[PDB]
Amino acid sequence: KKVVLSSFSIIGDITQNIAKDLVTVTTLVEAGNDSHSYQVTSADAIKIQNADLILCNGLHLEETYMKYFTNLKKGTKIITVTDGINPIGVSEDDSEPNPHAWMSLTNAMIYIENIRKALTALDPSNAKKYELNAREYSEKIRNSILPLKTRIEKVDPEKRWFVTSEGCLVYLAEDFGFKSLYLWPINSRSPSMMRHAINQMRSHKIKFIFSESTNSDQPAKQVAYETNASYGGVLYVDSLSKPDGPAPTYLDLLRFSLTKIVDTLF
Repeated sequence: KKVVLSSFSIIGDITQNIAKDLVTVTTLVEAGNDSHSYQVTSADAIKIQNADLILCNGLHLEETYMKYFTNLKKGTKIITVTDGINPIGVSEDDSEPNPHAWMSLTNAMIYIENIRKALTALDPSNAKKYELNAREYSEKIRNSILPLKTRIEKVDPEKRWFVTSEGCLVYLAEDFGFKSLYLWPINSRSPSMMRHAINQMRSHKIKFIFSESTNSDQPAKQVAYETNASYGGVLYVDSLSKPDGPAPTYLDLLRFSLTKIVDTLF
């Protein structure tokens, strides 16, 4: 049985849905851990050796631990599952890519398709199954998320702002035609951006700001006060929740966070 290692929780869940136990899917950065300076353990090095295929996000999400993906099993490739996705930079201009591409309905289809392509190249005798599984999963995602999008699109163009703590929704904003405001581009803080956000909020009379599940709510709350906006609560973007939590799968993560956003905009 072939082994496929996913760099983190969201990618392993996607892969599990496409492969459905035709391969053994593993995860390096498990739910509740962040990729920025994640400590690759000894046990993780075994996962790395056992991999026949390794699936990364790219967009520099894995930058601090890519160096552990060496001395690999002969023939094991590293696939970046965000191929074909036009990156969004972390600056205002030439800058580092924002990694949060999976927070998008369109992109979910690209992750899935890239992962299907690679599983099929790895294990061609099961091609017909990956193809079926991938279509079903895509439909499944679309069915759960399109109604949320449809409702989001009923907002008038002046009132469409995704304000967060981390710049986690820049791709959703582009996918759905919103603009995104936030405090810092990636978890790991500056006063100028806080100042900028407060100004933009006031000018566009923005009513809500969110924090997220792997960061502090203190800044969002403080900015809510300073703008006379409301704190919108916690979104799930950077990691799947633990199994009792509200976002234990990729589909559930998309659904929970877009649901929370849409219920806040209405």
